[PDB]
Amino acid sequence: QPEYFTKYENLHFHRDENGILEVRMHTNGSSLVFTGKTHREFPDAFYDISRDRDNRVVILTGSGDAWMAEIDFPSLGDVTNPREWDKTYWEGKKVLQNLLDIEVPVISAVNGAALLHSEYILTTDIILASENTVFQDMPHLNAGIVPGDGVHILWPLALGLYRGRYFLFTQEKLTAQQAYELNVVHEVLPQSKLMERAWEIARTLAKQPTLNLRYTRVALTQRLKRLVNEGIGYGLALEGITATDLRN
Amino acid sequence: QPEYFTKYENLHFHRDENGILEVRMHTNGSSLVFTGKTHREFPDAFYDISRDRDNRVVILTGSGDAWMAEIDFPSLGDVTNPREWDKTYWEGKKVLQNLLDIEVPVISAVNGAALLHSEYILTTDIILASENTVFQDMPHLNAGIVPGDGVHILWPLALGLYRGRYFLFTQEKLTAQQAYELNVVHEVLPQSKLMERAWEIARTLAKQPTLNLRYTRVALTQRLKRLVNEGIGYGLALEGITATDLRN
Amino acid sequence: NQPEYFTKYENLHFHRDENGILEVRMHTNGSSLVFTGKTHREFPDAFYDISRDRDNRVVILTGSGDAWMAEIDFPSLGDVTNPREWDKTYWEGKKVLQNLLDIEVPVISAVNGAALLHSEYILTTDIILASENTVFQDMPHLNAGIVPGDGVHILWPLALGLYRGRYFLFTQEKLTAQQAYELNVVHEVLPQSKLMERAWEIARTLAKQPTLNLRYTRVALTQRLKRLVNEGIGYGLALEGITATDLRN
Amino acid sequence: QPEYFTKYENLHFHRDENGILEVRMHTNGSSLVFTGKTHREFPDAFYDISRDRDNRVVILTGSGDAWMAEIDFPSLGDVTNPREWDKTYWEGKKVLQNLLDIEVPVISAVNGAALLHSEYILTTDIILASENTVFQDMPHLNAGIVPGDGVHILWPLALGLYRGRYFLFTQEKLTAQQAYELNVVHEVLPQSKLMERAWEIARTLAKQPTLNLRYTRVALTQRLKRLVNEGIGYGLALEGITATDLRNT
Amino acid sequence: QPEYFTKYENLHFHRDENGILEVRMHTNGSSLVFTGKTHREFPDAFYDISRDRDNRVVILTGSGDAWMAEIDFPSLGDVTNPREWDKTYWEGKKVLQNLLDIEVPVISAVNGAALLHSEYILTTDIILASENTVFQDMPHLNAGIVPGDGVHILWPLALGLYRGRYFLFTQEKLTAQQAYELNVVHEVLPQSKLMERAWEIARTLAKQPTLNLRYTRVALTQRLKRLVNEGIGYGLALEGITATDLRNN
Amino acid sequence: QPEYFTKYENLHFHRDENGILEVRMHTNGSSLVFTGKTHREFPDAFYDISRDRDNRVVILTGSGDAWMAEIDFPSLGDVTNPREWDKTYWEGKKVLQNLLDIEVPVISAVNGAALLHSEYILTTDIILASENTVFQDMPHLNAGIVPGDGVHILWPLALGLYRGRYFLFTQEKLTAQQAYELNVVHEVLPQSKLMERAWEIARTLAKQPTLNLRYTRVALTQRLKRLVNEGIGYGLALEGITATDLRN
Repeated sequence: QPEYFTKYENLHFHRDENGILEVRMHTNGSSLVFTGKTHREFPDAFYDISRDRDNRVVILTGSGDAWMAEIDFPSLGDVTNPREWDKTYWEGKKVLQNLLDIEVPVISAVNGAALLHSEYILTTDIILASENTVFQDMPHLNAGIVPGDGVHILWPLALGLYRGRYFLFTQEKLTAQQAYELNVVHEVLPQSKLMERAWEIARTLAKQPTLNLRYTRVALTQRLKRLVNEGIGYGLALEGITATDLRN
Repeated sequence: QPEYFTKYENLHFHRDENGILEVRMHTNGSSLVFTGKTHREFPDAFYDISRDRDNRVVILTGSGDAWMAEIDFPSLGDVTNPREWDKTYWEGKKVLQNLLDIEVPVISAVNGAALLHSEYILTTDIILASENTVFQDMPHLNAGIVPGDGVHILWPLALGLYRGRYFLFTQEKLTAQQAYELNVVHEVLPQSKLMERAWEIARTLAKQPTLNLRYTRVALTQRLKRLVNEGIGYGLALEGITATDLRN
Repeated sequence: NQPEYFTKYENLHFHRDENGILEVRMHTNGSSLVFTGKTHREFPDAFYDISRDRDNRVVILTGSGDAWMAEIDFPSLGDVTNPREWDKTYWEGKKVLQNLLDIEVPVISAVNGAALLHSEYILTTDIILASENTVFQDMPHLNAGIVPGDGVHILWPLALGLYRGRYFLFTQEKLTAQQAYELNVVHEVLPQSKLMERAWEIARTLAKQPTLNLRYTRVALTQRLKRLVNEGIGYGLALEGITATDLRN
Repeated sequence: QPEYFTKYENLHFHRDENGILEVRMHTNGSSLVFTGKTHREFPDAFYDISRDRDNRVVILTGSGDAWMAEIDFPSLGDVTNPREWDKTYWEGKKVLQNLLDIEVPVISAVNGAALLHSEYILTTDIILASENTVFQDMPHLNAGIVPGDGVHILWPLALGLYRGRYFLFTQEKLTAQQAYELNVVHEVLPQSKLMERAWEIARTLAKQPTLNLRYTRVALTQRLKRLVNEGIGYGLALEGITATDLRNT
Repeated sequence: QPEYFTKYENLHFHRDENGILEVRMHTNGSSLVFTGKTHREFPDAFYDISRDRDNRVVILTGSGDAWMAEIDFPSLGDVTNPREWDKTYWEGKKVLQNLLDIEVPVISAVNGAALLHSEYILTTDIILASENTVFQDMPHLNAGIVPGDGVHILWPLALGLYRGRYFLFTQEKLTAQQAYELNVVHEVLPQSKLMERAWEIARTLAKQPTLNLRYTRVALTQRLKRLVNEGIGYGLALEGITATDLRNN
Repeated sequence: QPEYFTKYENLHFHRDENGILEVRMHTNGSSLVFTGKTHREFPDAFYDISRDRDNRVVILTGSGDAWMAEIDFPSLGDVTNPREWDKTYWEGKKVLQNLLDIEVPVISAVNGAALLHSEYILTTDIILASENTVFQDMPHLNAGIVPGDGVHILWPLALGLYRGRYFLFTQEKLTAQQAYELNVVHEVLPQSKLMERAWEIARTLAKQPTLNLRYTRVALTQRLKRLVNEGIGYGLALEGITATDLRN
């Protein structure tokens, strides 16, 4: 297996003979605790995934009963210092750019609560969720800083520019069933069946010729990439200013 | 209180100690009758609201049991003369530019029928409607002129580019419940409870730091502003030509 | 008393009333359309001809029999694996959507049954009515192993959003008429026997508008749509062409 | 030879064995007098050129000592009537769309004064001008109507958004030499040598593979097409309102 | 005289019977010293100009021997506090939006050094400069903050995306003659002849019908407005972060 | 020094105490011969430069008397096979994205002929050229494939959409003085003075605060990045089809 499969302490990699790669986020085998380390390393991981032509379909998932519900806030660095925030800003632009530049279909298997960094899910092509899943933008309006890391672009795409703004301004929580009705989640599965269904869909896709998988992903992500590129830097800059203001 | 609070005969202003500003449209205390005067003055009122940093959350509403269901068509001026339409054209560009440029969250409390100028509602972040509310683009195809004052952009944004065109071309009426299922309306309230709920949401928002309220509004309106800019002048110029054509 | 182009296209029947309402019906020898290289080449010219004729005041686009478009003659498209032949399909694929969008009056789709290919045509139109037997799918691309790059890649994610739209295309999902109605793609669901009369009823109400209002309302309501199609159509069809070449491998 | 070679009373066509097509605008073999007829027909001619895959390089030129310096104003129809202007508007959008959608390199051989419709030249890839050539947007501000037919987009694209606005607002005239210094004209030739040089450049281009000629044209016009599409309708609608306003005062 | 003509202590207004309005920036009769006050008031002045339909052509100029060469930096407020910078940010978006939304042709008469806020000039249609004029983006790299107030968009639009970046990054100074060769300045005049020439060009323009003046300005600013919209907020936010960072220099 | 300084056999790196990084392209110490290897590795090198916050100003240059005048065309692989061209396509997208995402000012010191890959230069902020320099798009029309690797966007951006198309379609050569008059080259220097002047400009820049350097680069590249994104993939796909056609 490629060297990058063991380069990331918070990502487990497993790939089959069909080139189906499962990337699973974890903290010591448990549900991911998001950290400054993952904020820095995940952009490199997604770049590494995107470079490797042997990846023909990607499944992105978490561990345990949450997709991402925990954060080690201090580990992010002093966000109120613009010279530190700049690292977050640069990494925040790269993570979405590098995710979107994965050049094959990407299946999200959302294995439970997704209360931060749900923008990752909203780069993917097929979204499956376990019945216990809840979606929220929790951290931004908790901290008093702009939801400017891509949720501001992708949630109003997903829900429209009316419900999307309501969702973000009120920190609305959506159940898996609500997100399914809203066309964000495409299938709701029992916890015990989610991963098998992800792999089933992946095996069906993997029967396609490789260039077809790659160029269908390209065709279907052009508009998405343009919309992310329009707003991501500005959102993260605004967010930085609001983080600085926490010292006032 | 600022001078502009008493500058507009068709707008009542009330602001609390948290910077929550309720702007209520009225004609001598009744539901608004839209006029050439409001078409001319509203862009200035929205500019004034946007300039005043003491406004931290804005609630925009009407009076009585309709949000806007009446128009004084002669008071608009001779729309069939391009020299008079040009006033309407310039003001139609400015009203939406200035309304979008309010730099804090805007809550619509839609207190009944919104049969004209519903595009104002479609600039706002949180949309609440009383159970008696109905939405329609009434006047344009009644008059034989283009629905080109922003409804052509914002209704297809709200409903998508399929149902939105059907809605405009057939002058479809949507109930509050239909609009809620279409994600345009976020909460449906009894008439007697609507304003209380608007203020409840506003007070929660107002606990955010001021720069976060402002910059979250900025981040969440970038794409919306671009889309309105793209089409508003062209729509109003085409509408003017069809107004001239009423002479033929 | 009728334009020459009304009888120029062996796969399109034309009928226009005194109000300028033109019904354009796709067919193969009076049956449901079998899409061919011929229709791929000719339909862009037909749509241009429709758009040029100012006597068209509202257009109804429909199929024949119990399917809107559910059949294709693959060989008749030409040797798609040769880029010199695909380039014909490419140029015609750009023109067909540009020309269809540039029809300058409201267009009503009366979807009279299965739409399993070329549903992007429907997704240029303003009012979408479907008979209750209608199903929507992007059938042929992932069956052949080539990119869904002829406009479905732009318009289905526009219609369903960029999440369900991608699921729909990558899994070749089938949507029923009720599903599409709940998804805001179909605006009315009708029994088969009532579909065309409803299309004509809506058209007659529209045709009471002044002519410039019909034209300029269509223009105002299609600006953003035209920009979105122009952004992605050539790129999708070029990528599709490369996957067609790759079929030789 | 294709039928369309003899379809246009104001365009002479000839094509060599290399697929190099020269399209020459004329009025009875003399310099073109622009008319309502050319405004209506030129969009169809440019479409016809673009459809024909045997065209591998195009040279667009005029006749005699002017590229286009005359117009028959009455023949344009009653521009002050929005129902008549709408024809000009629709044709004004189509002519640039269809000209840009010629899918091979286009060489302008500007054979003298270009005082109206110079936007056609600003769709082309290689611009050659005779020493006698002058460029101007003459007619719009002489008539009191908006320069909204594409010159408002393409002249500021050619001269930048500063000199381009100065040029339009003041009806500036540029000699061939000035236009060369401004990078609009690429070579200035003696009158008697212009056409030979156009053909020389065309023959060098024609040695390229056909798909390379077509796809290089596509790659090099994507941005240009987006910019034209952004402003052409709006410009023409504003121009129409100013034409209506000529009935006022 | 409208009330707004005497509302702004740093702008003198004079309008003739043809609706030609000259707006002259000054500080108590001398060349303008830019302040927090002008930063806050100028967006309202430009809005007021744009609202008043009696303005048919506008001439924007400075006083004395400089267009704008001085700034009272302390009067800008504590730029290092994001709560204070936010006023500058909001006003910095409004000033260019409101200036571009003047709906008639705008002539710049650049009467000498333009070392700050030259982006105002780069919204205008016709740029005239006295022989003594120099252009520079002086203050941003002298302070150590981003040139994010519109110069980052408009200088690369004027000079192109290569020379425009060199000009900003190296704080290049351009003479009037250099700017003329670069197509930014359209006419270079002796100091004593500058204003007469601005008025001559304005009187010629004022002979046009009013709607033509307005809609030609609209047609010629659509792309310009989109480009400024794209980048102005982001530039000013970035500039704000670097202003906060001045505490750490 | 960072590990990446010695990771690229065709790039020499030197960085001073002010964070001025000189990146010099070479083949065994001589002028660069462009290869499939550099096509693959340069995107990673430019990513590595962009990630390293100790880089405060970058100077990009070549070796010897040419910036890039030679290409090992066969080392690019079988460009006529779409499965091999896809590597070139993916890498062609990444190299410009990654070069543009260098987040500090980039000075080109063009040390001679730039007959291929001159689009790299057209991402940079300050362009200095030795007097022997000539610019041309040599390889595309020599091979009969589309100039679709970014030159199709950036040369018309530099020279305008008229001269730019002339330049590409006729394989025009521009000398350093011609490029200077066309505003592409900003200073023309004798060969022996070129690098000293690059470093002089760099040292003046490096006195700025770091965030100002970074965010001035960001502000000045937003439009440029959007224009590259618009057309880079389409150009490389069209180029690929023309490469396949070389078999016909």
